[PDB]
Amino acid sequence: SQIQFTRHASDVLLNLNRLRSRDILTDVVIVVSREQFRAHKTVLMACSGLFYSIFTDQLKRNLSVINLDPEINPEGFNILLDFMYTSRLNLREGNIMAVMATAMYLQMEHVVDTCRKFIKASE
Amino acid sequence: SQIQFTRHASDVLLNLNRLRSRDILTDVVIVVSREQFRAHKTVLMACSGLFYSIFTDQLKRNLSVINLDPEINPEGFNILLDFMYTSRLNLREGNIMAVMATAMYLQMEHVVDTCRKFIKASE
Ligand SMILES: O=C(Cn1ccc2c(=O)[nH]c(NCCc3ccccc3)nc21)Nc1ccncc1Cl
Ligand SMILES: O=C(Cn1ccc2c(=O)[nH]c(NCCc3ccccc3)nc21)Nc1ccncc1Cl
Repeated sequence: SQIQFTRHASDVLLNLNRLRSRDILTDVVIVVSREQFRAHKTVLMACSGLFYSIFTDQLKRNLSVINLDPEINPEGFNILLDFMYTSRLNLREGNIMAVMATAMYLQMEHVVDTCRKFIKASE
Repeated sequence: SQIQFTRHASDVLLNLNRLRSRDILTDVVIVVSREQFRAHKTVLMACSGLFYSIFTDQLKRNLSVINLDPEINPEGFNILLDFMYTSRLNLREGNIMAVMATAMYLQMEHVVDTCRKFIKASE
């Protein structure tokens, strides 16, 4: 009865990334050391147990700024934020440990497991 | 270099639909005759030329209520809103003309073309 549009979810995500790139309807700034990253809380909640847990709570739902642990790796966060908006995870030898540790902190279980498989499949 | 997560966009969209179902971070009511439908403007902009054109404009970006033409078919709209959040288009003989006319009004070109192919593939 239904008609499956196989590229619709990917097209939506690309358009959501275009809106982020233009600061259209962005509602939060994530501060990570000296970095600031704007985003849509909806996308953060959709991709991260940590963000889901923060914004589902009525007490913190309307926060416009989130300060992460100053010890959180800014390149690791940037890689994971790009992943959330693209479905593409840039894992490399130079960044794997930073990305895996950041994904554990953001409670991105499927990404952590993928980093594990990565470590296992690499030297 | 990148690692493609083939189900990430679909998982994001499902989670965005869960947020809609719970009225979490919904920011607009679409009024269609005697019906009210809550949604995320980001998702409306991602799926519809009409909503994109309305909310990209700074003048209308912060509108919390949109009244559609009272002549817009509420079942047609409901079908298309469900499609936006699911990638699944419930086309049937009893609704095809209402959905196609509503998709033209919402400027959902790929959905209109799919309705055309539907008409062509049916008696
Ligand atoms: O699933 C996610 C985000 N998301 C992505 C990856 C991932 C993860 O690895 N762990 C968790 N743990 C929190 C799970 C939880 C707790 C309480 C109730 C329901 C779900 N969450 C993760 N978001 C979501 C869930 C349900 N409705 C709406 C949304 Cl936006
Ligand atoms: O593409 C869409 C929505 N969307 C879905 C289907 C569909 C359609 O069939 N026609 C149009 N016409 C408006 C096209 C336009 C006009 C001016 C500038 C760019 C694009 N839009 C459609 N949204 C979008 C585009 C670019 N950045 C961000 C977003 Cl959210």
